[PDB]
This record gives sequence, structure tokens and C-alpha cells, in this order.
Amino acid sequence: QKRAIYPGTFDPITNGHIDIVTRATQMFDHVILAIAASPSKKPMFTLEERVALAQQATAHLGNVEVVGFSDLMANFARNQHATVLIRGLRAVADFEYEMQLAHMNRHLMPELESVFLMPSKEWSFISSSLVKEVARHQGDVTHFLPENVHQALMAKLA
Amino acid sequence: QKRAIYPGTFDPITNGHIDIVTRATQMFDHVILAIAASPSKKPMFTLEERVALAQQATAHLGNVEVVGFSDLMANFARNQHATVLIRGLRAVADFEYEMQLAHMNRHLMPELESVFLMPSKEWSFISSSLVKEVARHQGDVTHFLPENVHQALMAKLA
Amino acid sequence: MQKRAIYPGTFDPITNGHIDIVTRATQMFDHVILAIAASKPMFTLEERVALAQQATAHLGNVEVVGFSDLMANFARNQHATVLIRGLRAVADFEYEMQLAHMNRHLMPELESVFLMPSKEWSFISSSLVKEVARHQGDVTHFLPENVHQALMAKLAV
Amino acid sequence: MQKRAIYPGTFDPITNGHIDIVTRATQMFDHVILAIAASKPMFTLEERVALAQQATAHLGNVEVVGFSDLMANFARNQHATVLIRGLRAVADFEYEMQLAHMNRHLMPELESVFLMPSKEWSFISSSLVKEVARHQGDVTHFLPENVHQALMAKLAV
Amino acid sequence: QKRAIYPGTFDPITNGHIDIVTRATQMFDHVILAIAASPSKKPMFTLEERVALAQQATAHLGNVEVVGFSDLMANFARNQHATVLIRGLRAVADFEYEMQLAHMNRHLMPELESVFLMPSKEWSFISSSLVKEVARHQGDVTHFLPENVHQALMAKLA
Amino acid sequence: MQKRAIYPGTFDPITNGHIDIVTRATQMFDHVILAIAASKPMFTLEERVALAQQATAHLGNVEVVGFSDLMANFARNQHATVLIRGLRAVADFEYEMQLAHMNRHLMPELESVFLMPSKEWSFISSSLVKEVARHQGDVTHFLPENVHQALMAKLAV
Ligand SMILES: COc1ccc2[nH]c(C)cc2c1
Ligand SMILES: COc1ccc2[nH]c(C)cc2c1
Ligand SMILES: COc1ccc2[nH]c(C)cc2c1
Ligand SMILES: COc1ccc2[nH]c(C)cc2c1
Ligand SMILES: COc1ccc2[nH]c(C)cc2c1
Ligand SMILES: COc1ccc2[nH]c(C)cc2c1
Repeated sequence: QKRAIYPGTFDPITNGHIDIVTRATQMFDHVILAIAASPSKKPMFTLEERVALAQQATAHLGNVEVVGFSDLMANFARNQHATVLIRGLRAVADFEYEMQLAHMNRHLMPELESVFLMPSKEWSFISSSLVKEVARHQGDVTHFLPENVHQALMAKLA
Repeated sequence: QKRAIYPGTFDPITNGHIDIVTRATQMFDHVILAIAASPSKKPMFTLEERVALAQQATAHLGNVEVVGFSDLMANFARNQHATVLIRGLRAVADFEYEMQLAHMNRHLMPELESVFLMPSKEWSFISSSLVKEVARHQGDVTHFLPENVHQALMAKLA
Repeated sequence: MQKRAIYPGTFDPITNGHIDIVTRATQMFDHVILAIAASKPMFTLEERVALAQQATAHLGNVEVVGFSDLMANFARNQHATVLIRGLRAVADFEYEMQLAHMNRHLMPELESVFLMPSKEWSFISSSLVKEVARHQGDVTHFLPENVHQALMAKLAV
Repeated sequence: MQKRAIYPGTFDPITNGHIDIVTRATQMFDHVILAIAASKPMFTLEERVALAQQATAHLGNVEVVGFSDLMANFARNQHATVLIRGLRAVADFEYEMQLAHMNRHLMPELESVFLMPSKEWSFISSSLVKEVARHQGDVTHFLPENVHQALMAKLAV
Repeated sequence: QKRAIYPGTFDPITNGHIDIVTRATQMFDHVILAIAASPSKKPMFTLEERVALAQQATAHLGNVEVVGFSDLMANFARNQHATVLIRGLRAVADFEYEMQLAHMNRHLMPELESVFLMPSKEWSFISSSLVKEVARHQGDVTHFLPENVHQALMAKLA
Repeated sequence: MQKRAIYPGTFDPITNGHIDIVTRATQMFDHVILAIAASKPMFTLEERVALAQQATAHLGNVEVVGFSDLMANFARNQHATVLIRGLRAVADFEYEMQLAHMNRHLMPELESVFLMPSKEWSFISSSLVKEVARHQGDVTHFLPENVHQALMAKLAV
């Protein structure tokens, strides 16, 4: 049983995130989608909201477990008995900061291997931040979000 | 009549912005310099201030129209009957975020073509943020701003 | 208000990415010159011109021409005031900025405009397509039908 | 749950950076094929395979094989569903993203996975090592002992 | 007597900073480690705290002088009679912003030459921000900080 | 307190960007060696040295020398403790970081220092200048007078 963790702020989870976690489940026996509380980022949705949205959005994937956490990433991964940490790679600025995080996590937990997946071309130019920005100005983001997430984002901004 | 829109926060408009809008007017019949309210960015100048500064700074360009807006970019462009969106390209981090915005705008308004211009070497290393930072510490920024803007920035910080 | 734009490249061979860019250019400017450089291409200049002409024949305001001068020199003699460049990724951007500053030095009245291809074509180039096809990979999706036929014939011999 | 992964490259010659990557891969996947491309290398394909075999003999689930097809074609015929790529810096990232989208077009069932080397090996490549050694620089730290011996012999003649 | 200035926010000073300033002292007769007040960055440590930490962390380097400042960088460098400004280069996003700052400083003080040093591989993936983030979640950062700084960071977060 | 710095490159030919960098170096360090690598240049090593000498003769503390060893080996034998590199754009930065870590491995006592050229020269290189000039573009602004004369003569034949 190979266990992988897919951590992030997921504020909110997008179709880009869904693509990454789906490809993770095709590679590893069990995938933990781990939502960081991230108070420093002032998330639009609470951790409880983000967990519920991701749970509904991944219910069709049998080997996904959605969990919220505030611990240090490396500690949470060890405590989940994960040996693989999944991250999606979008742009150069993401890549460089991801290298930093990966080298720090390797110092904290050497047996946790960071692996990067590339999203579909369809999602390679979207982010949670960009979708929220469009929605803040009432633009149509139905294409970029799971149905349940779109409703919740519309409701939140209403 | 080809109509182009040059959107941005313009907080405040710099000589780099003046260079871009000038080259836009040499290419398209009518250029709308569109100032986004951008409350999330906490602009130093109000939208009304930024519009007045840009109006004075572009008065010598006959086919520039300065307008403020809070709508979604794509909607404002459609409502202005613009089919070209101008953006200046400065650095790598700008380029990647501009690609995101352009692909999102293309989803929202497919007939709005995003085109990028390269500023003069003189302005390729300045930004509104950098000029404000120098001025906050009382450094001489006369070279980087239109006369009216420099006065207003000096007055604002006084 | 009648702008002449030039879209230069080697187009060895022209891809759907090039077709995307030139199509966007024709919706923006009155006349677009698709300019094919004479200089070790897989296809000859005459082949590259003929392929590009057939692939753009449906665009009424495209003119396909070959050139061997410095691009700026040809643009000047063609009375172009707009230079079309497609931007795919960071790597192009950095090299295109260099070329844009050189071209502005050589011909100040030629404005470089950077267009963005569809996500569908943002990761391809003529060189990658040729390499994949040379090594028995499927590139049908990335090329006009006429180019695909010509590429298969070229690789068969 | 028994994943077959392929780690392709020219490995001319295999470095400690490659050893780092393939070692990480073997801790993640059941079987890893270290696939050496036939195509102007300093070492012949037979030399490169023998060097890589000796340098990975301690890894029980590594299989070193040569191939001359398109990488995706070989991966398909090997029933690999995971493609291992090492990421050193921004420059690789940009080119690897291109290749990853092409490989997904060619073989959708092959997932590209990017691994990160130790800081120790993040700035080296086979080409840089060869260039330094060719010009009388010390590269002992960057190579397996067997490769170091073979490189010295090659440069002596 | 060649005088160099190594400016930054140093919130807090890391082993990466120590590496850079050490290599600066091997190249120039006198190095001023200059700590910017940086109120816009909301530093975790006060300027007085950051100065004291850096002073203790560099006490073994005889030709380092630690000073705090709120002036414009170029003015402070001129007033220190420095003709070399040291900056460490970590990642692409740093590099581009450093080019901006260097070209602005060259406009403000042409005789102040900006020079960039590359940190050891050991520190090329750490930053003050990343260390603080790990420590906020109680992760072990002993490896990345001078002893006195680690204690102060532990105490601050306690 | 008497630092010896080396500024290595191919300088084929030396440009105003190189002159900018070496001038900045001489204002920082006591002695600067402009080191020209022997290795398919447009100008011979003897031409490149003579061109660089004339273009820097006004700088009293510059020494122009040719070398064929590994750059680090030559720097060691010259008792240089400072390595001068010019940084133009992101692309250089990424490759220079690689080289800097290799050079630190080869000669730990050689510190790499990166200088920034004027905005005027931030987009040029010897290769771009040669390519533009080869294709009948004006490069007078980017070169010392003596180099411009020599480049015209070289391209005439
Ligand atoms: C739970 O939230 C976080 C947020 C940022 C984080 N960075 C690292 C290294 C661990 C971590 C955990
Ligand atoms: C008027 O202000 C804005 C600010 C950011 C924006 N992003 C997009 C896609 C549209 C928009 C409008
Ligand atoms: C960016 O400007 C240029 C300069 C020279 C060029 N040659 C070709 C074939 C395309 C091109 C574009
Ligand atoms: C990223 O995918 C590829 C494609 C072709 C390839 N050839 C070799 C030798 C390695 C490789 C990797
Ligand atoms: C003392 O603090 C600062 C902070 C940012 C700064 N930028 C520039 C150009 C000078 C300066 C000084
Ligand atoms: C960055 O370090 C190096 C290494 C080898 C080098 N060769 C030449 C001609 C310049 C140079 C610089």
C-alpha cells in the first residue's frame, strides 16, 4: 500500500486540483488530499468549508481521503504514513518556490519523496486566486470549478 | 475604426505606461486607457485621482480616452467595443501572470485579442510599486514620472 | 489606419501554432505578410512557401513571401510597421525581448507585437514536431493536412 | 498496484545525479527501467549500458535497457505507466513541460513524474561534466567510480 | 580601503546571510551589514532586535559593521562612503527584482556598483520567510540559523 | 587588500557590453585580467586579443591575456581570487549559477562576482551582433570603433 499526500490550501478546490488528484490516484494506492488551514493566507473559505467542498468534489474517487490540518507538512505526512508528496506544477514562480518547499521537507522528512505532476493544458493557466478574482467581478467561472464548488463560491460572494 | 483598451491599476501612471500607450496609439485608431479600481491592491491614489493624473499625462495624445472601471475586464472591453487588449511586458513574473489573465480573458471574450508590447530600455526596469518605494524614502523619481504625476506623488507623501 | 504587418519565421514546416498566430493577426491588421526566411531546413524554401500558401489560402489578407535579407531590412522595404511574434513560454519571451530591442534599434518605426497562441499549440514548435515525426511519433494533430502529407513523404525517403 | 516506471535519457555518461534520481524512483515504484537512448555521444551505447548497469547493480528493481524508438513508443511496448524525469532548474522545467505535453499526446496512459535531485547534484549535467573533464577539470565527485575510470581512459586517447 | 554594504531586511538573519557576508569580507576591506527597518514588510523582529541578532551572529568577523537604517538605500550607501553594494542571488524571481533595484540604485548613485554573490548549495533554497514558516509550525530550523538567532526565534514564537 | 580579478570569455568580438563590465570591474578591484579563451570563433585568438587590447588600453589596470586551459585552472595559476561575470537576463543567470557552483568545486578560493551591464547593453551579445552584421544589419552602436572596422573587413571577404 503506497500512500501519497496531496497538500495545499484548496481555497477553493479547482478543476486543476481535481485533475492532479485524479492522476495521483491512478499512480498510488491511497491519496490523502490534505487541506492546510493557512491562516496567513486569509482564505476565503474556512477549513471546514474547504474540506466539505473537496470531499464532495472527490467523492467519485474511491481512494481519496480528504483531511484538514494545521501541523507542519512533514509531520502530518509522517503521521499519515505517507512516503510520497504530490504537487502540481503550473508556472516558473511556482516551480522555484516548490523546490524550496521540497528541499525543506526533505530536511525535515528525508523518506518523504516530493513528486510533481503537470496539469492538463486545459487547467495549466488557472489558479484558486485567479478564479476568485474573476468571480469577485461576477465573471463566469463554471468551466473551472466542480459544480458544488461553483455554487458555494457564488453563494459566498452573494 | 480599430479600438484597443490598455487596462491597469496605474497607481500612479509612470513614463513606462506613457511609452506603452503612445505606441498603442501609433497602431490603433482609438485607445482606451482603462484604470481598474483595484481595491484589493489598496492603491495609494483613489480611482478619481488616478484618472485625473492619467488624463493630464495623456492630454497630448489625441486618440487616448481615459476611463475608470470596476467591472470585469472582459465585460468592460466588450462594452467599449474593443477588440484588442494592450499590455506591457516587463519581466518573467509579469509574463507568466499575463499569460494567465490572457487565457482567462480569451475564455470570457474570445474576440478580444491580447497583444503585448515591450517598453523602451529606459523604462524596462521600473514599476509603479518601485517608484512609490523610492519616493517613500524621499528619493528622486522625477525621471520616471510625468510632471503632473511627480507633483501629485510628492504632495501625497508630504 | 491601414496597417501592414509582417509575421516572419522559418516555417519549416508551418504548424497549427503558426496558423493560429497568423489568423489572429489577420483579425487585427489590414494586411499580413507571412514572411518565410530563405535560410539547414528540412523543407526547401519553395516547399515551405507552397505549404504555407495552401494552409493560409482561406485568409484573404495574408500574403506569403520568401525573403533572404535581414528581417528588419525586408520589413522596411515592405513598408510594414507591425512585427508579429508568437509567445509560447518563458524561454521564447526572454529571447524575443532581446530580438525586439535589436529590431527597434535597426528599424524604430517597426513595432513588435506579441500574440499568444491557443493552449492547444502553446507547447509545440516546428523543431519538436519534426523530431517526434522523425522518430515515428504521431504529429497529425499539430499540422495542416497538406503539411502532414508533405512531412510523411519527406520522412519516407 | 505494481507500477512499471521508465527513466529515459542518453546517460553519456551516467552521473551521480542520475543515480540519485533512479534511486528515488526505486523507492517509489516496483520496477524501474533505466532506458538508454541509442543516439554524437562520447560513449557508445554499449559502453553507456555497461556503465549504468555496474553503477545501479546494487538496486534490485532497476533494469537497464537500450532503446532506439521514440521514447513514448518504447515506454508503451514496455508497459510503463510512469515516466521519470529529474528537474534541476527553471531551464529544464520549461523544456520538460513541453515534452510532457507532447508525451501525453503520444501516450495518454503514460504519466510524467518529476523528481528533484539532491542539492549536491542540482547544478551538474553529463554535458557539463564532460566539458570540465575534457578541459582538465576534476569531476571525480560527480561520477560513480566505474564511470570516472572510464571517462579518464576515454579522455587519455 | 574598499567599503561594501550588504543591505536587507534580515528578519531574521539566516545562515544564508552569514555565508554571503562572510564571502563579502573575504573580498572587501570593510563590510557594512545594513538592516532596513522595512515597516511595509511587517517584520517579525524589531529593527533593534534584528540588529542585535546580526551583531552577535557576525561578532567573529572582524571587518563587519552592523547598522540599522530607514533612509533611502542609495543615500545610506553614499553616507557610509560605500562604493559596492552586495546582494545574494537565490532564484529567478529574486534576480529580476534585484535587477530593478540595481538599475534604480544606479540612477540614484551611479558610483555605487551592485555586485551579486551566489550562496553555497547548502543555503540556496532557504529564506527568512521560509524559516519563519517552518518555525511557525514548530519545525526544526536549527540547521538554518545561527545559535543566537534560533533561540530568539524560538522565544519569539513561544 | 590588493585583489586580482579575472574576467573570462571568448570575446568574439569584444562588445561595448564587455567594455562596460570590465570598466566596472576596474573601479572595484586593483588588477583585472581580461582573459580570452583560445577556443569556431569568427575572429582568431590573435585578432580577439589585439581588438580587446586596443579597446581597453585606456584602462590602466586591465591586462588582456589569452588562455587555453580550463578557466579555473588559468585563474588559479594567475592568483585570481575574484571571477567577474556579467549578468544580462534570466537565461544567463540560470546557466551562470550552474557554472558558479562548478567553479566553486574546482577552485573554492575563487569567488564569482556578478556585475550588471548598463541598460544600453543588456540585450546584446557577441553572437547576436555577429548575426545581425552578417545579415547586413547596423551594429555600429554596440562595438568599439576598432572592432567595428575589423568586423566590416571580416564580413567583406
Ligand atoms: C498546515 O499549514 C502549513 C503551511 C505552510 C507550511 N510550510 C511547511 C514547510 C509546512 C507547512 C504547513
Ligand atoms: C476592474 O478590476 C479588475 C481587476 C482584476 C481583474 N481580473 C480580471 C480577469 C478582470 C479584472 C478586473
Ligand atoms: C524577432 O525578430 C526576428 C528577427 C529575425 C528573424 N528571422 C526569422 C526567420 C524570423 C525572425 C524574427
Ligand atoms: C521527456 O520525455 C522524453 C522524450 C524523449 C527522450 N529521449 C531521451 C533520451 C530521453 C527522453 C525523454
Ligand atoms: C530603508 O528601507 C528601504 C526599503 C526599500 C528601499 N528601496 C530602495 C530603492 C531604497 C530602500 C530603502
Ligand atoms: C563562469 O565560468 C566560466 C567557465 C568557463 C569559461 N570559459 C570562458 C571562455 C568563459 C568562462 C567562464
